[PDB]
Order: sequence, then C-alpha cells, then structure tokens
Amino acid sequence: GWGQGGTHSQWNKPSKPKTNMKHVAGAAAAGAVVGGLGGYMLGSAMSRPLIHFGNDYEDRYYRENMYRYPNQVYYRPVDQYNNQNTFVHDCVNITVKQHTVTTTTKGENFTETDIKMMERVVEQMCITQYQRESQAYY
Amino acid sequence: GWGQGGTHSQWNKPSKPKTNMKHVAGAAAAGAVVGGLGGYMLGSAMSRPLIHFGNDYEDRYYRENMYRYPNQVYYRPVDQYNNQNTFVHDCVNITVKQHTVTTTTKGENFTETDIKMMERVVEQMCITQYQRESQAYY
Amino acid sequence: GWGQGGTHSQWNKPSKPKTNMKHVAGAAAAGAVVGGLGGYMLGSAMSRPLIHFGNDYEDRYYRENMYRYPNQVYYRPVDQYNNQNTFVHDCVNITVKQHTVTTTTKGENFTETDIKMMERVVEQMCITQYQRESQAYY
Amino acid sequence: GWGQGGTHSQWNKPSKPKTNMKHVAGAAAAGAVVGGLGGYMLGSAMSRPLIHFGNDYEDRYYRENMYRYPNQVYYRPVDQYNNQNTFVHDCVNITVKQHTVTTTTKGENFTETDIKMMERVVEQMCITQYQRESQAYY
Amino acid sequence: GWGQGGTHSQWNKPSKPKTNMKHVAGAAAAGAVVGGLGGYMLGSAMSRPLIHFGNDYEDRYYRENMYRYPNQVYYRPVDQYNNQNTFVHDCVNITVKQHTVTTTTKGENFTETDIKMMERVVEQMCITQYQRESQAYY
Ligand SMILES: *[C@@H]1O[C@H](CO)[C@@H](O)[C@H](O)[C@H]1NC(C)=O
Ligand SMILES: *[C@@H]1O[C@H](CO)[C@@H](O)[C@H](O)[C@H]1NC(C)=O
Ligand SMILES: *[C@@H]1O[C@H](CO)[C@@H](O)[C@H](O)[C@H]1NC(C)=O
Ligand SMILES: *[C@@H]1O[C@H](CO)[C@@H](O)[C@H](O)[C@H]1NC(C)=O
Ligand SMILES: *[C@@H]1O[C@H](CO)[C@@H](O)[C@H](O)[C@H]1NC(C)=O
Ligand SMILES: *[C@@H]1O[C@H](CO)[C@@H](O)[C@H](O)[C@H]1NC(C)=O
Ligand SMILES: *[C@@H]1O[C@H](CO)[C@@H](O)[C@H](O)[C@H]1NC(C)=O
Ligand SMILES: *[C@@H]1O[C@H](CO)[C@@H](O)[C@H](O)[C@H]1NC(C)=O
Ligand SMILES: *[C@@H]1O[C@H](CO)[C@@H](O)[C@H](O)[C@H]1NC(C)=O
Ligand SMILES: *[C@@H]1O[C@H](CO)[C@@H](O)[C@H](O)[C@H]1NC(C)=O
Repeated sequence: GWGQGGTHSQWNKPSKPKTNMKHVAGAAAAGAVVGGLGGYMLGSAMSRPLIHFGNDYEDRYYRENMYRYPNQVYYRPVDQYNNQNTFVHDCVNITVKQHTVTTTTKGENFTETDIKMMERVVEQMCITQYQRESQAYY
Repeated sequence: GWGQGGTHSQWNKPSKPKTNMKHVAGAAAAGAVVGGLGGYMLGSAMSRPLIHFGNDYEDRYYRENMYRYPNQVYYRPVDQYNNQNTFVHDCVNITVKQHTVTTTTKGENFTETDIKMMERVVEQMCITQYQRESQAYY
Repeated sequence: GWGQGGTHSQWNKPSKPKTNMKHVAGAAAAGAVVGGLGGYMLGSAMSRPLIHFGNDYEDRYYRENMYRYPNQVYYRPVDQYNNQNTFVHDCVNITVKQHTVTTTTKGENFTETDIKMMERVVEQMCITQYQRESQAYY
Repeated sequence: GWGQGGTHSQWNKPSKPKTNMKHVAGAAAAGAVVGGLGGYMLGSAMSRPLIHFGNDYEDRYYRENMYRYPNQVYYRPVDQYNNQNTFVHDCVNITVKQHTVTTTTKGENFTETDIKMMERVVEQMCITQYQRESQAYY
Repeated sequence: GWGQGGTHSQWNKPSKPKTNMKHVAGAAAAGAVVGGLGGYMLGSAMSRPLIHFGNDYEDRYYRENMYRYPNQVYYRPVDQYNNQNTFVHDCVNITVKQHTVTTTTKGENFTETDIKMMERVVEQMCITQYQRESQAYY
C-alpha cells in the first residue's frame, strides 16, 4: 500500500517572457524548446524510443529468456549525401545604381550630355516596423 | 507502505524575463531550452531513449537470462556527407552606386558632360523598429 | 514505511531577468538552457538515455544473468563529413560608392566634366531601435 | 521507517539579474546554463545517461551475474571531419568610397574636371538603440 | 528509523546581480553557469553519467558477480578533425575612403581637377546605446 506523489514538472516553464529581437536562426528563443528526443536531426536511428507523461508500472518476471541483440541500432550509412537546409533571403540583391558607358572614337566638334536626375527615388524599403499606439513620421 | 513525495521540478523556470536583443544564432535566449535529449543533432543513434515525466516503478526478477549486446549502438558511418544548415541573408548585397566609364580615342574639340544627381534617393532602409506608445521623426 | 520528500528542483531558475544585449551566437543568455542531454551535438551516440522527472523505484533480483556488452556504444565513424552550421548575414556587402574611370587617348582641345552629386542619399540604414514611450528625432 | 527530506536545489538560481551587454558569443550570461549533460558537444558518446529530478530507490540483489563490458563506450572515430559552427555577420563589408581612375595619354590643351559631392550621404547606420521613456536627437 | 534533512543547495545563487559589460566571449557572467557535466565539450565520452536532484537510496547485495570492464570508456579517436566554433563579426571591414589614381603620359597644356567633397557623410555608426529615461543629443 505505497504511494508516489503526482509529478507536475515542466521542461521549460517561462512566465510572461517579454522579448524583442530581430533574427532567430538555428536557435531557441521566447521560451521555446527545440525538440524533445527530436528537433533538427537529419540522420538518426533510435531503437525503442518511448515518451509517456503518464505513470509507469512494470512487474517483469524474465526466466531463461535469450535476448540476442535487443534494441540494436546498426547505424552504418554509406555515401549519405542529404541536404535539409533553411534558406531565407530578405531584401537581397537590392541595387540603386546609375551607370554610364562612353565609347567615342575620333569624335570631332561634338557635345556629350549625360544627365541622370535621381530625386526621391526610394523613400522607404524593408521597413519592418511594429506599431502599438505609436506614431511614425517620414 | 512507503511514500515518495511528488516532484515539481523545472529544467528551466524563468519568471518574467524581459529581454532586448538583435540576433539569436545557434544559441538559447529568453528562457528557451535547445533540446531535451535532442536539439540540433545531425548524426545521432540512441538505443532505448526514454522520457517519462510520470512516476516509475520497476519490480524485476531476472533469472538465467542471456542478454547478448542489449541496447547496442553500432555507430559506424562511412563517407557521411550531410548538410543541415540555417542561412539567413537580410539586407545583403545592397548597393547605392554611381559609376561612369569613359573611353575616348583622339577626341578633338569635344565637350564631355557627366552629371548624376543623387538627392533623397534612399531615406530609410532595413529599419527594424519596434514602437510602443512612442514617436519617431525622420 | 519509509518516506522520501518531494523534490522541487530547477536546473535554471532565474527570477525577473532584465537584460539588454545585441548578439547571442552559440551561447546562452536571458536564463536559457542549451540542452538537457542535448543541445548542439552533431555526432552523438547514446545507449539507454533516460530522463524522468517522476520518482523512481527499482526492486531488482538478478540471478545467473549473462549480460554481454549491455548498453554498448560502438562509436566508430569513418570519413564523417557533416555540416550543421548557422549563418546570419545582416547588412552585409553594403556599398555606397561613386566610381569614375577615365581613359583618354590623344585628346586635343577637349573638356571633361564628371559631376556626381550625392546629397541625402541614405538617411537611415540597419536601425534596430526598440522604443517604449520614447522619442527619436532624425 | 526512515525519512529523507525533500530536495529544493537549483543548479542556477539568479534573482533579479539586471544586465546590459552587447555580444554573448560561445558563453553564458544573464543567469543561463549552457547544457546539463549537454550543450555544445559536437562529438559525444554516452552510455546510460540518466537525469531524474525525482527521488531514486534501488533494492538490488545480484547473484552470480556475469556482466561483460556493461555501459561500454567504444569511442573510436576515424577521419571525423565535422563542422557545427555559428556565423554572425552584422554590418560587415560596409564601404563608403569615392574612387577615381585617370589614364590620359598625350593629352593636349584639355581640361579634366572630377567633382564628387558627398553630403549627408549616410546619417545613421547600425544604430542598435534600446529606448524606454527616453529621447534621442540626431 | 533514521532521517536525512532536506537539501536546499544551489551551485550558483546570485541575488540581484546588476552588471554592465560589452562582450562575453567564451566565458560566464551575470550569474550564469557554463554546463553541469557539460558546456562546450567538443569531444567527450562519458559512461553512466547520472544527474538526479532527488534523494538516492541504494540497498545492494552483490554476490559472486563477475564485472568485466564495467562503465569502460574506450576513448581512442584517430584523425579527429572537428570544428565547433562561434564567429561574431560586428562592424567589420568598414571603410570610408576617397581614392584617386592619376596616370598621365606626355600631358601638354592640360589642367587636372580632382575635387571630392566629403561632408556629414556618416553621422553615426555602430551606436549600441541603451536608454532608460535618458537623453542623447547628436
Ligand atoms: C543575387 O542573389 C543570389 C542569392 O539570392 C546570389 O547568389 C547572386 O550572386 C546575386 N546575383 C547578382 C547580385 O547579380
Ligand atoms: C569643326 O571643325 C572644323 C575644323 O576643320 C571647322 O571647320 C568647323 O567650323 C568646326 N565646326 C564648328 C561648328 O565649329
Ligand atoms: C550576392 O550575395 C551572395 C550571397 O547572398 C554572395 O555570395 C554574392 O557574392 C553576392 N554577389 C554580388 C555582390 O554581386
Ligand atoms: C577644331 O579644331 C580645328 C583645328 O584645326 C579648328 O579649325 C576648329 O576651329 C576647331 N573647332 C572649334 C569649334 O573651334
Ligand atoms: C558578398 O557577401 C558574401 C557573403 O554574404 C561574400 O562572401 C562576398 O565576398 C561578397 N561579395 C562582394 C562584396 O562582392
Ligand atoms: C584646337 O587646337 C588647334 C591647334 O592646331 C587650333 O587650331 C584650334 O583653334 C583649337 N581649338 C580651339 C577651340 O581653340
Ligand atoms: C565580404 O565579406 C566576406 C565575409 O562576409 C569576406 O570574406 C569577403 O572578403 C568580403 N569581400 C569584400 C570585402 O570584397
Ligand atoms: C592648342 O595647342 C596648339 C599648339 O600648337 C595651339 O595652336 C592652340 O591654340 C591650342 N588651343 C587653344 C584652345 O589654345
Ligand atoms: C573582410 O572581412 C573578412 C572577415 O569578415 C576578412 O577575412 C577579409 O580580409 C576582409 N576583406 C577586405 C577587408 O577586403
Ligand atoms: C600649348 O603649348 C604650345 C607650345 O608649342 C603653345 O603654342 C600653345 O599656345 C599652348 N596652349 C595654350 C592654351 O597656351
């Protein structure tokens, strides 16, 4: 007539996490867990992987049992070329340019005029602005 | 008639984490856990991996049992070429340029004019601004 | 009729962590745990990895049991070429340039004019500003 | 009828950590733990790794048991070339330049004018400013 | 009918750590623990690694048990070339330059003018400023 108390356990219990950031790449933030017996595991081999939050009871009576390589993980990869990549390209290859090429041969009595006005061409770009009861003036 | 008290345990219990940052790359922040028996594990091999928050009871009676290599991890990778990468490119390859190429051969009595006005061309770019009851004037 | 008191234990218990930072790369900050039996483990091999927050009871009676290499970790990698990398490129390759190339051959009585006005071209860039009841004037 | 008192233990218990910093690279800060039996462990091999916050009870009666290499870690890596790196590039390769190349051959009676005005071209860049009831004037 | 008092122990218990710093590289600061049986351990091999905050009870009766190399760590790495590095590049390769190249051959009666105005070109850069009820005037 024994007794085990109930378990109220948290692998991650953050209370009121107020966080301001920009980039979360390959990481964990704002009270987040990257995988329980998992996550970013490109090549894995797990024998008898068990997750049970409930109570566990075992009454085992093993007699003259021949266990030959139980839960064996024969991890023998050959020439494994696997790609599991995350690519994020934001505001990449942005060009604001004015280019002029001049190639004049034996030019006599000639006038060359190259005017490239560039005014108010881009006012805003990639403005990741979060507003809450706020004001922004540009 | 024994008794084990209940377990109220937290691997990470941050209370009210107020944090300001910019980049979280390959790390942990703001009360976050990178993996419980996991995370970023490209090549792994785990035999009998068990996670159970509940109470555990075991009553084992093993007699004359032949256990030959139980829970064996034969980790023998050969020529493993695996890629699990996180790429973040933000505001990369940004160019604001004015380029002029002049190639004049035996130019007689000629006038060359190259005017490239560049005014108010980019006012804002990559402005990651978080506003809460605030004001910004540009 | 024995008794074990309940366990209220925290691997990390930070209370009210107020933190200001910029970059968290490959590290831990703001009360964060990088992995419990895990994290950033590119090549790993764990036999019988067990995590249980609950109470543990074991009543083992092993008699004449032949355990040949139990929980054996045969970690024999050959030519393992694995990449699990985090890449963050923010405001990289930013160029604000005015370039002029002049190549004149036997130029007689000629006028060369190269004007590149550059005014108010970029007012703000990569402004990671967090505002709370604040004001910014540019 | 014995008794063990409950354990209330913290591997890291920082109370009200108020911290201001810039870079946390490959380190620990703001009351953070880098791994419990883990963290940044590129090549690892652990046999029977166990974490249990709850109470542990063991009643073992082993008789005539042949344990041949139990929990053996055969850590024999050959030619292991693994990369688990964190790369953070912020405001890298920033160039503000005015370049002029002049190549004149036998130039007679010629005027060369190279004007590159550069005014108010970049007002702010990489301004990582955290504001709380504050004012900034540029 | 014995009794063991409860353990309230902290590996690190900093109360109200108020800290101001700039760089935390490969270190520990602000009441942070770099790893419990872990941290930054690129090549490791641990047999039976156990962490349990709860109370431990062991009643072992071992008789005529043959333990051949129990918990053996055969740590024999060969040609291990592993890289787990943290790279942080902030405000690197910043160039503000005005360059002029002059190559004139047998130039007769010619005027060369090279004007590169550079005014208010960069007002702020890499300003990591934390403000709390404060004022900054530029
Ligand atoms: C455009 O961007 C891609 C990646 O998004 C890059 O690989 C390439 O070199 C760029 N091309 C240009 C700038 O012409
Ligand atoms: C061009 O050059 C020739 C030189 O032989 C001259 O006769 C002519 O007047 C020139 N053109 C002008 C518009 O002056
Ligand atoms: C453009 O960016 C890519 C990566 O995003 C870089 O590899 C490449 O060299 C860049 N090309 C340019 C600047 O022309
Ligand atoms: C160009 O040069 C020739 C020199 O022979 C001259 O006759 C002519 O007047 C010139 N052109 C002008 C517009 O002066
Ligand atoms: C552009 O950036 C990439 C990385 O983002 C770098 O490898 C390359 O050399 C750069 N190219 C330029 C500056 O032309
Ligand atoms: C150009 O040079 C020649 C020299 O022979 C001269 O005759 C001519 O007047 C020149 N051009 C001008 C516009 O002066
Ligand atoms: C651009 O930056 C990369 C790394 O981000 C560096 O390796 C390269 O040499 C740089 N290229 C330039 C400055 O042209
Ligand atoms: C150019 O030089 C020649 C010298 O022979 C001269 O005749 C001519 O007047 C010059 N050009 C000017 C505009 O003075
Ligand atoms: C640019 O920076 C990289 C590292 O970020 C450095 O290795 C390289 O020499 C630099 N290139 C330049 C200054 O051209
Ligand atoms: C250029 O030099 C020659 C010398 O022979 C001269 O005749 C000519 O007047 C010169 N040019 C000017 C504009 O003085």
